Amino acid sequence: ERHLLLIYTGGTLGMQSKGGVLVPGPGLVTLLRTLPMFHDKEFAQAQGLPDHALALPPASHGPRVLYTVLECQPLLDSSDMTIDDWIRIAKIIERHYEQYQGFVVIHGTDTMASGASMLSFMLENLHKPVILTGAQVPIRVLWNDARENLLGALLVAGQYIIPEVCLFMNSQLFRGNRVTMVDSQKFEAFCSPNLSPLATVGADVTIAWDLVRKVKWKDPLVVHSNMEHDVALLRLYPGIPASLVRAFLQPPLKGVVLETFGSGNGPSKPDLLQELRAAAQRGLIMVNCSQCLRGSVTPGYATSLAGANIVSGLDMTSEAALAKLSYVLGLPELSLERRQELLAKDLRGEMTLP
Amino acid sequence: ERHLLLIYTGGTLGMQSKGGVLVPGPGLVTLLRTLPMFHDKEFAQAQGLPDHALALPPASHGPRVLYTVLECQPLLDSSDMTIDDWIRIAKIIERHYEQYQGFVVIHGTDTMASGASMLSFMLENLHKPVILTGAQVPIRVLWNDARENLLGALLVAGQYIIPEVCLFMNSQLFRGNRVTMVDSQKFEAFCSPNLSPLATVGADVTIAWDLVRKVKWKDPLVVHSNMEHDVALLRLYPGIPASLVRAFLQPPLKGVVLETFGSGNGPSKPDLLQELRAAAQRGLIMVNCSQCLRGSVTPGYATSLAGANIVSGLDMTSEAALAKLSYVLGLPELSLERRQELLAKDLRGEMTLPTA
Amino acid sequence: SERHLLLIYTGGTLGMQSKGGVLVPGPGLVTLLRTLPMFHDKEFAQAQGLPDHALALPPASHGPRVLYTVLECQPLLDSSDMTIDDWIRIAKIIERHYEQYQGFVVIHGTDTMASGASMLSFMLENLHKPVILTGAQVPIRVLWNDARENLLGALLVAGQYIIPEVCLFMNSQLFRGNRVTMVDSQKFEAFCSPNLSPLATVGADVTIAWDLVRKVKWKDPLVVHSNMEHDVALLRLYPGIPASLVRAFLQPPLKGVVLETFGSGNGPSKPDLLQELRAAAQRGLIMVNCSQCLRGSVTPGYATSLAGANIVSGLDMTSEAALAKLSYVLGLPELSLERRQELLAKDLRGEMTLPT
Amino acid sequence: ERHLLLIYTGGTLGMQSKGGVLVPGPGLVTLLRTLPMFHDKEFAQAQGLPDHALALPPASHGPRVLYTVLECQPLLDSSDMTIDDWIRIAKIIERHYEQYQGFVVIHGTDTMASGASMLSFMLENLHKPVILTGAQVPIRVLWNDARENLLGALLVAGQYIIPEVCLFMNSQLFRGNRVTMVDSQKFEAFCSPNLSPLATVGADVTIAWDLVRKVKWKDPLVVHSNMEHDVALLRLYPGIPASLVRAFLQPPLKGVVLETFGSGNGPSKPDLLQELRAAAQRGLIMVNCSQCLRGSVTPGYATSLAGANIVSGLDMTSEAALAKLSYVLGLPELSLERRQELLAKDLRGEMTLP
Ligand SMILES: NC(=O)C[C@H](N)C(=O)O
Ligand SMILES: NC(=O)C[C@H](N)C(=O)O
Ligand SMILES: NC(=O)C[C@H](N)C(=O)O
Ligand SMILES: NC(=O)C[C@H](N)C(=O)O
Repeated sequence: ERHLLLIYTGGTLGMQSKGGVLVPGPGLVTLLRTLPMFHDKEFAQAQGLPDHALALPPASHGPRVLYTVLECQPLLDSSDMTIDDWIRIAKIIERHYEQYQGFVVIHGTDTMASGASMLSFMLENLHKPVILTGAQVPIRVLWNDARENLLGALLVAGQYIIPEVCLFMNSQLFRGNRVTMVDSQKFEAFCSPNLSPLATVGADVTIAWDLVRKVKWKDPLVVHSNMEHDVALLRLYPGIPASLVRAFLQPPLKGVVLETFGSGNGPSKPDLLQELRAAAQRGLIMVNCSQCLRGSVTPGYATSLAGANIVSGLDMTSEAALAKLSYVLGLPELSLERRQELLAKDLRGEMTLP
Repeated sequence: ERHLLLIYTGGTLGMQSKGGVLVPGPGLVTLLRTLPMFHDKEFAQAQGLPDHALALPPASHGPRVLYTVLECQPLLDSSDMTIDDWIRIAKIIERHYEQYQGFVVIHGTDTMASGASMLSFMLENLHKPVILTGAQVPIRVLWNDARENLLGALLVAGQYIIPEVCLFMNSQLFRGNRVTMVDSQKFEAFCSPNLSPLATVGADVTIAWDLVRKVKWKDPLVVHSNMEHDVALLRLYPGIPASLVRAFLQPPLKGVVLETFGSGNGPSKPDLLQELRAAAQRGLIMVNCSQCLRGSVTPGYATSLAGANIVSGLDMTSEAALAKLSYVLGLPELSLERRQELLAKDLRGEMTLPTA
Repeated sequence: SERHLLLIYTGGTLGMQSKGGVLVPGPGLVTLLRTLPMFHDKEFAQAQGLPDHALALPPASHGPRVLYTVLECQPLLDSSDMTIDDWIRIAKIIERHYEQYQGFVVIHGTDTMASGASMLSFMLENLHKPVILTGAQVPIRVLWNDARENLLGALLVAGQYIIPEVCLFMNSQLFRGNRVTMVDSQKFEAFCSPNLSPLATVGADVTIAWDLVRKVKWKDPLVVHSNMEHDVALLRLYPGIPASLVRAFLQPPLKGVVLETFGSGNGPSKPDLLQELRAAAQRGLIMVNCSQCLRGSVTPGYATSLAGANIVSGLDMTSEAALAKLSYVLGLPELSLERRQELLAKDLRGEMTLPT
Repeated sequence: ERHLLLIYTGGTLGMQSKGGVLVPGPGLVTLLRTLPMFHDKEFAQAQGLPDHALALPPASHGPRVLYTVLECQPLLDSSDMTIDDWIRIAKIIERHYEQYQGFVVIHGTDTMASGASMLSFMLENLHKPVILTGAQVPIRVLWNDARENLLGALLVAGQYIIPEVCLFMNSQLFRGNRVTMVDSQKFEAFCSPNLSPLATVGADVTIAWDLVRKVKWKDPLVVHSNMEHDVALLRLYPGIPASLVRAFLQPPLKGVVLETFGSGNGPSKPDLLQELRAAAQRGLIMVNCSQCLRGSVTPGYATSLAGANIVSGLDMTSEAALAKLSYVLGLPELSLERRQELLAKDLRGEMTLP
């Protein structure tokens, strides 16, 4: 047997109608009991299992998967989620780390990529799978993507030792800190633009073991609650005025991700550059990410954004750059130089160096 | 014969190295003369053509294509381009509209999509092709995408009557107000996420005539120099504080595109909503666009951003929403309600209205 | 407001079981489906005291309630053992019960699914109701599968929409049956419609391409063609293929052949090979030229293009469709060879796009 | 400096109109001289180079590339090409192997994949790049894919040590024995369904060095002219009769690739199986390949084709299986069992083992 904790945070996967809009819906365990694909009643009574614990039917070979549903309260649309919510989740995983062989987190799609990236950083030396999943259509609606997304997540966590925060949707397993949402209606909602999926499910299950990270058995799990809140994201647009940037970068901001044009460029007008420079003197750290979905930030142009306190984000997603910025700035007693060096390193598989 | 104007604004297609970085490079016409694929010397002398005018070799069928190079000054990296630059370009097209059968604009990739969208709006009732093109690698570098991108743009403008601001790159013609940049290194740099290409070039040329807009022969070209400058784009991120939004939306801002999560949603925390409401009372107009590349903004959630002075952008790119916002706000003597109604309408093929 | 469907279970991996360490066809489908809430609403069934043969889907978002009856063919087959006769039997089942039901779903193996869809497309002349083929890469009895959602989707499409075509539903896509081919032997996205958009897509909502879906011909009755010519074949060219091997392949009693050719529709121009094609034509054989390429059309243009006596271009047809069309046309009674060739060159069921 | 041989065999890249159809067109070197992108006149006179030898302009970094055009005669539409033509090409490469650092072969698209795969096998222990290229539109037609396809091939051969028979088209370098033609009109005409490209050209050049084969500097080049001609390809279709298969497999055929359904299956009707068995007793070797573009042949069904003298082709393209069959059967003095063992091995990067 293998034992999993299913953490239900909210999201469309479990929503219900009310006032003609979808809102978070409680009572997930109650529903799941009634579904044979999610709970084997015969086996449960045959082992007289507890009322909190469900049991997946069997695969021919390999371990039986059991899981316990922890329903957060209140449940949230992922658009209302913040760093504090993700810290709460990490702490749940920390509290119960020893009792369970893996974790599945049901989450809304709207900020799924931010959440996956954040947990990726907070959960240092992670040894077990943490699989985020969600859906475009609620599980209570007959034609949905929820059933197979939830089952796949449970089967991955239950059967494979992939020590990473992942996202499972639409028969693909992605590295969590590598994904971003590309489609607001279709079931293929997420893309991992700069890295293959860690796994694919079809007639058989193909895992890219060459990419999956190695379990560091010696080192214990260190959960970082010390994530810096005063970080932001700022997207450049043509003609963006210096005075607006000045305002954006005022104290108490400590870090910012600048989403720039193309290979990592912005306007070279001096008043703008002066503000970035002024912000650096105040001790602000800036990460340069491209607005483009695919490719890497690279120097080469007179418009390339480089300089004091600007670290290139290379091929990072913006969700990952923001989380990494939150993580690095939250570490105690480091110099600015050191912090910049940590930002330029691949810390959780989120960044490919040249 | 068909006559085109080639407007060279800058961009990597024509850049040179200096101090180990790429910068804008002048002297394009001088280079193009020396390249047989871009200038047929034999034919030029046989017709004793002017020194400013180049001539493509014969294509398979149809008319011979001649073109004139207008090299803007100063040439720009597209990251330094603004509304005023795009207005200058529209005015060049206006000045010479009657002398030429079509236009090609060489432009940097960095803000290409913004430029295409802006010109799309400024050039009301356009009857001729305006094809933007660019490259990831300069034409002076041997291994490049510049040669074939420039040639294709000239051949499309020269041979087909597509009355739209388009982007031609990597054997695809896209509707200008429908594109966005998706790859910062690869030659397939742009995507039209919510509309097929207008055309594809291969062994033969396939055009989607069912999508191409109709020439309005009766109506004259109206160029809009009256584009509102005080518009911005603001991307939401989780936990974005109300105080930062307050600062962003201070006067003199008149319009903003909010890039929101998923199907068009944001945080429902009251202090944030309060600021959007306060901005509306100051008369600000807000367009809701999705951060997602593909799909549409749609209501359905308690977190859907809708309300006073918020217009849904449906499936618009953010580049298009920003340009449309600049256009609509620049029109004289309209009420806020009228302006909102215009934003919710498909004005240049940039927006698809939902089905029933 | 109820709609009634017939679910015809022919075999295929969707319903297979292990035996001797290999998958083989598994009976007892209705017994399984009863126990699954997503496939049978027990509460509603007792509330209407329904028959034991008839299952009932839960309520979908809108529209009619869907009821269906399972007909389990015997013997059940791996689709690799299926032939024209099996597909004729299926067509006849649909004929027998045509009046009692509003639509049809056929569970079928993937191995020859495309051939089966194309064949039924031709046999069912003037079809007025949906016939949706579906299958799976993993059996429904195996926990982690594509079977559950593929079967449900097929039932919901047939049950809710009037698409009068033989279709294939897999992996949230509805394809025109005579337009598909199998591209992936392991992944759930197993089929592609290379030269036509899907007829429909399922997501948060259902998008149908009504401007492609064929029109119901309510005047004309259903005519089922049992008269399908069995002596037809498919022959794939490979470089250096010798004339003597082709001679042997095309011996009587063969009446028709699909030649899968290179590129835009080309083959070796060596005379001994051309002589055999010509000899076959004199014996009265008909030949259809299809490209080995997945995407594109057969077109003339090269000295190696295969054209001539009794060779009809297949344009953009799949080879599964060309073979079925060849079987259909050759089975029609009392037509000249010239007439038969004219019919092959026409789009008879939406399988072929004519040039302009 | 680096020196390349450009072998022009024919194909649309160099065709001309005549009688309203395209046919092979001579005089390539004459055309190339007049194009600055393909020949630097200033530099040539500055080094008073020979009349047979062209010189590319300077690329960004590295060596200057010079090349010599060898125009085969007669030139061919690739639909007329056979094993003998490919042997002639291999022999050209063998004759001049020491004088040149790499090779480019201009070839028609129609049988490009068969040609690439054949040369891949004939050129044992190859140490230098051999890059096939072609086009959908002739180079003499103004709007074409020929110019950039030919240049890219020269630049790859000229600048990188990739010791494989490759195909360069549309800014992608593919392993030759891994490609097949998927589009008869579009410039993206070829696909490598079961293997990433070896390289991609964009703003910079990305090579997948983890996939590129290693130069075997100890071992000399062995060219195999001994390629078995009596091999064929047979595609199954539903209901294919046993009597037609009987006829197909008659002597003197020595080997066949059976293109089967799905994961590698065919009809189980006994009269058909009997003929495969009869062919095996005559000593015929059979390779099972899938008709599907993507995936692998695998057992699992009662309809799986396995047995006496049937070797699984796993994820091989059919072009590659046919060439491998031609190669293995041409080797002198091996037992049937040995031959089968060689077929089941990855000999040139054409097959992925489980
Ligand atoms: N499909 C979803 O989950 C969207 C939802 N608004 C959420 O993120 O909570
Ligand atoms: N590829 C390019 O053109 C990038 C350049 N920085 C520009 O936009 O001008
Ligand atoms: N997945 C499948 O259905 C393949 C099976 N051999 C069949 O065609 O019946
Ligand atoms: N485009 C091409 O090269 C096709 C031509 N028929 C050939 O194979 O020679």
